[PDB]
Amino acid sequence: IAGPLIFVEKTEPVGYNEIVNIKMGDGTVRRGQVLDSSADIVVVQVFEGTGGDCGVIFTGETLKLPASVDLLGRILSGSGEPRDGGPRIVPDQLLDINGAAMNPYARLPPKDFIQTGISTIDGTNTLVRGQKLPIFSASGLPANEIALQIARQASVPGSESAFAVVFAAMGITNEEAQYFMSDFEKTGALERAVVFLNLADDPAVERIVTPRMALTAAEYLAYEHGMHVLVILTDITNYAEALRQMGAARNEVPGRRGYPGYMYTDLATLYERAGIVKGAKGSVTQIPILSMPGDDITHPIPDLSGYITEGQIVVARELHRKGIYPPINVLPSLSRLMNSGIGAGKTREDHKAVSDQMYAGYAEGRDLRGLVAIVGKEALSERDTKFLEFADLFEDKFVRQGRNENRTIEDTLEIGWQILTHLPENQLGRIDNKYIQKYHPAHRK
Amino acid sequence: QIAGPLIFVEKTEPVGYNEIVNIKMGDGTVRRGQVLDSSADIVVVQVFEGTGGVIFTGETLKLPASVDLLGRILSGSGEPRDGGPRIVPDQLLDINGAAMNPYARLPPKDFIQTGISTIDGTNTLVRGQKLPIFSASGLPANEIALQIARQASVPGSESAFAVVFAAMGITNEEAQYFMSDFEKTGALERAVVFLNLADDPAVERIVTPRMALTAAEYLAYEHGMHVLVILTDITNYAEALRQMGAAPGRRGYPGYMYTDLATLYERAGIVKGAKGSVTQIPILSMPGDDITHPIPDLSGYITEGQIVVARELHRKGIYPPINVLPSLSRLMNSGIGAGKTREDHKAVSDQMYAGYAEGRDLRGLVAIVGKEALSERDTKFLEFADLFEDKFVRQGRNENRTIEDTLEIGWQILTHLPENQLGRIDNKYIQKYHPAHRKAK
Ligand SMILES: NCCc1ccc(S(=O)(=O)F)cc1
Ligand SMILES: [Cl-]
Ligand SMILES: [Cl-]
Repeated sequence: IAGPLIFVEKTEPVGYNEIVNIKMGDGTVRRGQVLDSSADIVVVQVFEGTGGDCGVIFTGETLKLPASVDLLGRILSGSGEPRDGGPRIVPDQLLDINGAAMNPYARLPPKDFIQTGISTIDGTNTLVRGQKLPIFSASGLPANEIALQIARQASVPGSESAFAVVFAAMGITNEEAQYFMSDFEKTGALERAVVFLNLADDPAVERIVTPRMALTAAEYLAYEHGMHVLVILTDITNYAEALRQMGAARNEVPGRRGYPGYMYTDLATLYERAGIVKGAKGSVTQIPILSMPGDDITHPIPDLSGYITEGQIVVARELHRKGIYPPINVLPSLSRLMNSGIGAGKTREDHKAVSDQMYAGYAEGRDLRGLVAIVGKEALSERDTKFLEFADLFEDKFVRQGRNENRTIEDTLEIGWQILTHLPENQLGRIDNKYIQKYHPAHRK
Repeated sequence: QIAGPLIFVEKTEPVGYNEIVNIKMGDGTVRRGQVLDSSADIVVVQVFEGTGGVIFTGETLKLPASVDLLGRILSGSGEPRDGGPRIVPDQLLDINGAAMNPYARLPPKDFIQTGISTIDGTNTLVRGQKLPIFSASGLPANEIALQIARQASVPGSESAFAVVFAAMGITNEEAQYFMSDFEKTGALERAVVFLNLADDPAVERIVTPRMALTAAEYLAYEHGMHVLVILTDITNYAEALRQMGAAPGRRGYPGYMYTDLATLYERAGIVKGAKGSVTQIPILSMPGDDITHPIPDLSGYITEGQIVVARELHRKGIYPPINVLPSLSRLMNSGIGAGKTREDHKAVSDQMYAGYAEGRDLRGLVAIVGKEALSERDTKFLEFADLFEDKFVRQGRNENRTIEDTLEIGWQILTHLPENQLGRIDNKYIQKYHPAHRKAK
């Protein structure tokens, strides 16, 4: 009665709303209606149970991920076909992609540390295994540089489980695709990744399948192979631009009669797919890139805010215009699950205190940039001038890091302590005295 | 070619573009700067580095400050818009923020009841906080801002409460509607309302929030009030900065904008003496067409949380369409609990948020496996997300819910979940407040 969308291998032309029978990955059958198609893929909306044309009807099989540990090291299209000049994947298992396969997720909360090597993530809004932590951006800002840098650098310090990356790019140019391929190959980051690249001019249905192939590969490696898998998806806004024109959505208006029910829940079929996996040896973590579209009036898309429930990393033009990379502004950024990923045994015991203190000092110094403008630099107190200066040091030393610079959390906390020495010790009101004596550079060892 | 911070000066003598001038500061020192632009009555000066100081020496632009600002509707330059007399000042206060430092070195802290459950309940506004409403084109952020202006209060505070409502670049039809709403409801009697119209001079648009914040400072510090300042909309303020001294040069916003915004968002907090406070709720609207209105980086204003106005809920016909999941108030814990709201508040908030996030993920699961494949337990959480949106998020335009009202709606919809699944609620609160256990007193 208009349920789930599934994705089917196309073997003949089909018409809109054509009734079809589909053999699922688990061997059962479904009846449904065609919504749209590319050369090789059909999007079908399933009926529950029996019926919801009826004699001489198309029978098809679902589109599958060829799942194997040998996905690692390969660069594929959005449909899973090679782009790297290698042979097609030889599967251990053929899995449906819409999220129904495996039932992999545990009812356990996300928890341990993922070291991205980027101080403004690991330091102040830590990524934890099983989390969904979007990077929020806008045209012109280097969100894909950050995504690619995390793909090269990320690890799970101390874990007994192997680590893998799934990197899925949607709607990208040829030059972007060549650049991402080059990057993965030259750095050796490819050996632990599966890369799915969908181009702007590839079929829109292929773009819609892209994150499902990627999430299914991640779930397979996490659950069947006990891995912590980090899924980078770029750009969910480009996905949404294909979705709003696919199938039953075409020239229909959100909020109006004729807009199809599945458009309100499609994005949740992506964001639901993250978490610790059963057995607790592996996990699926997502870092989706959400770029602010500049065209809400002309191209209404489903609301992206459903993707934002466990925090956000905010890319700020102010910092970009100052010449700083990564231009992440930690103050509007948040990781709701950070405390589950930090402290003794995970990062270091002083982690929360240092993050809290850097955060508070930076927010105060940024407000003092306003006060300086209101009263003049020479009217600021000594103490306030220290905080004003601290916000510069924060931006120039802690936020700023090289594209190729992979900071351990120790590196990150040490830079944090060094800049914190600019503040008067009696002004560190978020840091327990135990930690000042043990870790502050004036008391250390 | 526009470098330093903007200071506003009373036009007392004719000035020229780029003229070098001194500005007299509230303590008798002077700063030096250069004329950037001017209207007939207000000069915009860019100040130089300098410090304390024959050429023009200008006076800062002043707010005519009196408790009799309350009940008045004024332009962005403070002139009457309500057919009343010009304000008779007890004090003339520099609007640039420099003659009086009312702020204490104290964190924001007690409760402001907006009467809107999706703020009070889950993302509480506290006194001294800056809590932006993040909106986008075609969403009802100004309805929400007006409803907060009508409803907000500080329950049990010994300090009286006031509102300052400042609207920038608005239409005549919007201005009439806001004036009508404040008049008819009586919300005007405790408010100072500053209305800048789209076609008023752009210089008055950038003075508008400075007039507003100076009025709030004056009431809060010199009259011991909690003042709530609602500023709508910082994107239109940014658009006016794209003007100052140009007829304009290229696409983006001026580089000094980020420091200029800080002169607005620094002006919030508890005031010295701790019997008053300035709280801000700025509306930050993303433009609907970035070709003609590029997207500004207003993230400098987002350091203590934000309230997210969401298209999904608006498309589903729910007012207020606030999505609690991406919303946050970083200072909420300072505003809630025994003696402020009610002891169970944090628990009920944590439980509703966890139950709604779970229910919303389960809408994704239904769209994968079909509704009939969901477990009976999962179905309760699915249904909970519907109850949360239809009973808790949804409320009338004029429905003013006490925090008690909000927490009781919360308990009623929480009864739909299995009691054993309430992992965020202390067994003591379940025994005392859960409708299945609570005793009639
Ligand atoms: N028209 C904007 C520039 C400008 C510059 C100077 C003045 S005046 O107040 O000195 F007559 C007025 C306007
Ligand atoms: Cl900007
Ligand atoms: Cl939507």
